[PDB]
Amino acid sequence: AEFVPPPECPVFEPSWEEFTDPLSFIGRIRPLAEKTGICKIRPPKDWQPPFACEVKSFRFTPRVQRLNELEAMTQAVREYTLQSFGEMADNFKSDYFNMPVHMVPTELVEKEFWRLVSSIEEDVIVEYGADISSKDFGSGFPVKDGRRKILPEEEEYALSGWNLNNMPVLEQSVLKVPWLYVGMCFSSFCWHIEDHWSYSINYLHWGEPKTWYGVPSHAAEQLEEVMRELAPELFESQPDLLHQLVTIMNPNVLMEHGVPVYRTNQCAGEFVVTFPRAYHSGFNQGYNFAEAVNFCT
Ligand SMILES: O=C(O)c1ccnc2cc([C@@H](OCCN3CCCCC3)c3ccccc3Cl)[nH]c12
Ligand SMILES: [Mn+2]
Repeated sequence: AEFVPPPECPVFEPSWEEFTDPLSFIGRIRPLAEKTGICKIRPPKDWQPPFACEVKSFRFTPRVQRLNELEAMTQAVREYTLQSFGEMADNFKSDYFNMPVHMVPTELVEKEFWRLVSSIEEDVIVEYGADISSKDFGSGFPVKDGRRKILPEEEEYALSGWNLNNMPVLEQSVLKVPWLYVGMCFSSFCWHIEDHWSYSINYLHWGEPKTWYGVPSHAAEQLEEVMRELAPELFESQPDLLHQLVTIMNPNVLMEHGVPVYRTNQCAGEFVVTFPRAYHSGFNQGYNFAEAVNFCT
């Protein structure tokens, strides 16, 4: 009955020498990490960027997420500040589990998330501050843009190769900016790959962990076949870009069908890299703040 956690994806803890450049580092770990689809990177302990969003004016209208909307086939929106969203998020989680938010084990949130996704008896609705452009209120990383103050001790982070604003994003051919995610408990993203099969890199600036699931690219077609077998018939014929709006699937279902799935809890201050055509999905353990961008090698 209970969710069975997938095996853990690789975690790398590069020394300062190895931490010199994301592209060089990712190229070096690729023989392992491309076989798990996702990996986690823990920066050296002394690498701690300051949070550089304009928190005063940070306002947003999160999207509403009904966990069991797909099983349902078988109000709208409030404006928040970062602060008021956090107060709502913590209240929701502590009320839901009847304990302080930081005392809820990550395995319990995970088990309850997947129970709720398939539950026809309990309708749980959460909110996700998803796809907030970093051009709106700024990146979470400091940038030498002249649109905000950079202290001297923050300049190294504005120039760091691991600053997501400094990733190479142009694709080579003869023929843009990071996105922000303000999470609460159970807010989620369903299974998808990136446009152009790009890499993506994801940084959790602060807050409670983000739980990830990843599938290596050599199993992409197997996952797509399981999806096509088990997706609602009304959605079976949809183009992939539209189907990926609603590709919610319990990782154990994929695993029972022979699809390799790995998991990780991304904690604050840690990066998650997804490799080309590595399907991934996840959910937030609680109030947090993430930044993500696609890049090409
Ligand atoms: O939330 C996270 O931390 C997270 C981590 C890794 N990848 C993703 C992908 C999403 C979202 O993409 C929405 C679609 N936009 C994508 C970027 C801008 C263009 C259109 C998404 C996809 C499915 C269902 C819900 C959500 Cl929010 N969130 C992710
Ligand atoms: Mn993604």
